Amino acid sequence: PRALPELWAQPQRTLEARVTYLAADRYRRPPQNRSLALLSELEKRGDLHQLAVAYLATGVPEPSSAKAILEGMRSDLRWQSADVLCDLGVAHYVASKPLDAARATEELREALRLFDTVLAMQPGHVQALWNRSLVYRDLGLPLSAMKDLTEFEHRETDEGWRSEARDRRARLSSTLRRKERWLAADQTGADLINRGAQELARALTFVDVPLLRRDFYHAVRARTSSTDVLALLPLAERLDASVGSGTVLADYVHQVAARDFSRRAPLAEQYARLISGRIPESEQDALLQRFLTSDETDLALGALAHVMQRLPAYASELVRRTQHDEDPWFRVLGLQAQAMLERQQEHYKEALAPLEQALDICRRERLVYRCIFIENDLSHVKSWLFRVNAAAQHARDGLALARPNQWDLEGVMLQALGNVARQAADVTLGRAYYGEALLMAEGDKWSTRNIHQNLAHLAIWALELDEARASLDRAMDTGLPLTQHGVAALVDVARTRRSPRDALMVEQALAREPGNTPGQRAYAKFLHGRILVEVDPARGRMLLDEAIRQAEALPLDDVSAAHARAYSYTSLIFADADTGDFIAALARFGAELGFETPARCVLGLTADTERSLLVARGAQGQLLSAYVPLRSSRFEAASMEGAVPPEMLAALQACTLVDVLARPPLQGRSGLLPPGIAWRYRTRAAAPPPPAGPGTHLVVNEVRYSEERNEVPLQWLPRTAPGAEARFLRDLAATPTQVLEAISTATEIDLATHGKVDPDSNFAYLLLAPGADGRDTLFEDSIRASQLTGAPLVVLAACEGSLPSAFLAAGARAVLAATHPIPDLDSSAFFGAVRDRVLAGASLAVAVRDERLQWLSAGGDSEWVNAVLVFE
Repeated sequence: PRALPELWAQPQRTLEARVTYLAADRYRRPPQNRSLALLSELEKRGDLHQLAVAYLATGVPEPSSAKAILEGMRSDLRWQSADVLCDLGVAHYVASKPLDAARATEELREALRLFDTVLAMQPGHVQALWNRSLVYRDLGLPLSAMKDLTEFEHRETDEGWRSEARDRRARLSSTLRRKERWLAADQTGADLINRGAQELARALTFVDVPLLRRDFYHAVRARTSSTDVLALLPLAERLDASVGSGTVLADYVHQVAARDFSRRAPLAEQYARLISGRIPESEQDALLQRFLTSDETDLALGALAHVMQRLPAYASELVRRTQHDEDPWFRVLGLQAQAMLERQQEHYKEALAPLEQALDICRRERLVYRCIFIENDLSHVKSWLFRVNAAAQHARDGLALARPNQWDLEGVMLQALGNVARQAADVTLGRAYYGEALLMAEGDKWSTRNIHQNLAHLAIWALELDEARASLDRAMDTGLPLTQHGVAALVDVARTRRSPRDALMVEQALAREPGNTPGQRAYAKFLHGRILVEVDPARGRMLLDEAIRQAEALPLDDVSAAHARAYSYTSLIFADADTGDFIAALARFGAELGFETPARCVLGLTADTERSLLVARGAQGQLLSAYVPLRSSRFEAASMEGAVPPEMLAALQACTLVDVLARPPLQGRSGLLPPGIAWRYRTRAAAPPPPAGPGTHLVVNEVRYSEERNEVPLQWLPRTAPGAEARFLRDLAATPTQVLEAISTATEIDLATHGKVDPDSNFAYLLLAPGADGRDTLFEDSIRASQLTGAPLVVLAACEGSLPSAFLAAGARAVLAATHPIPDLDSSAFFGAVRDRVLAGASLAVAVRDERLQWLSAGGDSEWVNAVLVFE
């Protein structure tokens, strides 16, 4: 496999990146055809590495062909795995360039993941360092790119490559100029506060910096004389002119420049010392009460905004005192305080309205410092509500607002983007954003601890518990105690990598954050029990039991209480499995759902972080268990083949039907058991009683969707019950309102529509025909709220935040859903044969198993019929 002189003879390197092929990796000056015969020569001669590298690094790049060749090469041993993965990352990076930002982000993420893998299995890969610096630069993370280029010049030996890396790093180092300008602006604002109009000449050169408005607010309140407030007027006018036409900061100056300073002077200096931090925490409350009992309301607003971070009881006073403020700055501040007060009680959905109101106010009034905080809060709220798309959009908008001048706020917005990525389980981009924010937040200790806690959480998701341990140690090394986020990370990590200070640190962290709501108190009880249960079984078991009891006393809409109960049951199940008590494991499996576990023919599944449990009972009642205390990868691929050991499969092949109690997130997955075994997903103690009288079989088929939906209508030939009615909703009659009306009476429901999850809200819906309002969806919340009096057997074809769970909660006696695209109207035949079988007298699970066997034995599609799941 020789090299081709003609392919690499050009004096100019075609691409910025570096390929691993030796002849194509030699110093050629940076950028400003191939023959179908001589590429076929490389293909036939066995030199596929040069074939891919030629597809990438000469002529017009064609990253798709090189990508295909490199995926083919990944399963070969004649090539270094590091080189192949680096070239695949280069192909993804090259493919990223022509696309738009939304689509280029995915390719950049794939390239970054490949380069991270290469540098993890080869720390000194010079090509990977170069290409990862390029990828970081393309993601708007210049500091990470400079770090990579520094490591490159450490690791590179070629002179030309080192020189070009030095030039690229020098070009990238212009971000430090923005950092130093922000530092100068911050110091000028502090001097403006501390001296007034003496720093007026310098302050007027920082008007475009967003922080100058708040520093002007602080400066006006700290002046002990009327002459000083008059002297600050030019800055007020020039700040007003930079944001809009109307003057507000100059009216505030005239307002404070008339008050009797015989009473304001003792308080202006007190406010200045409070802002500067000279007031001790004990002394702060008396000064605050003195502020609130005076006629000087601006000092009260400033002090309340300064104090409410530690004492959220003053946020209510701040909200009251700026409901109708003539300054939009303080109106947005009050709306932000309202949103934070809503959040502290876990009313995140109710925290959205003041946030959007403040967003509109600050967007119209062109005040950027408050806009950045409002966008950060909106991103956090929507990420908590699992609206990752809108949260990411808000984070991007805030980052764009804060990028030119606000160095600290743009690091905050990078943290917001990392949080959005962490919610979406995006480890690579979350790590990239958080590392960039960590590089930007050097010296800061508060942001460092939060960044490291989030990095530990990201490592926990990726099952890199050593890196999570390291990042938790880094977070605690800042001298600040962890928060409940850090405590959750620690209780996930301290199980296998316990540290002598882990329990004591958890006690301190939960002492100061016990929880505002009863659900948060239950969650803190859970966390304490979870860390404690590993060391002291009796006390930790008691704490987990009482956390379960506390969570059971609150409504099911309490998110923290539900999390506390579910996680306490998970911890107790795995603590019973850890000591070898697998009877208690199944007992808890049953007890979580409210019914005693079946004595035979039952399977239970759990998987928390690095531990997996599959305990089952056979036909004779014998118990089998599959405990994996130390996992290496989370359950994925949406199909669980190989989870059940062959011994357990042999035990469960003697059962008439198997009740599978799959705890989340393992519920609703296909391929758990072979097609020869009849089984069901049991989620309730018993099914709703059958109705009396001939029912109305409802068929929703041939739905005419909207033009932009682009979905194929589905036909259905039903099998009505003896003496029943076939209530049909075809074409435009299959509206969400009519469907909701019909499903609440029908005893047999065949839904020949598509069940899709909302990409934004992550809520499953039923795609239906557009109604009068124009909506064409039936979200699962409307189904859960509805009641099904007929106890129907819902057949849910083409399903894909679970519709079967919603229908079961509504009142359906059983839901069988096909989690795969319909195989050309044979779905009707399959499900009708199943319905006839259950009408004969067989149970639902055994009937669907018999039909599965008769379907695979008749040459039918296997990928579809194996995805039909039975819920009861």
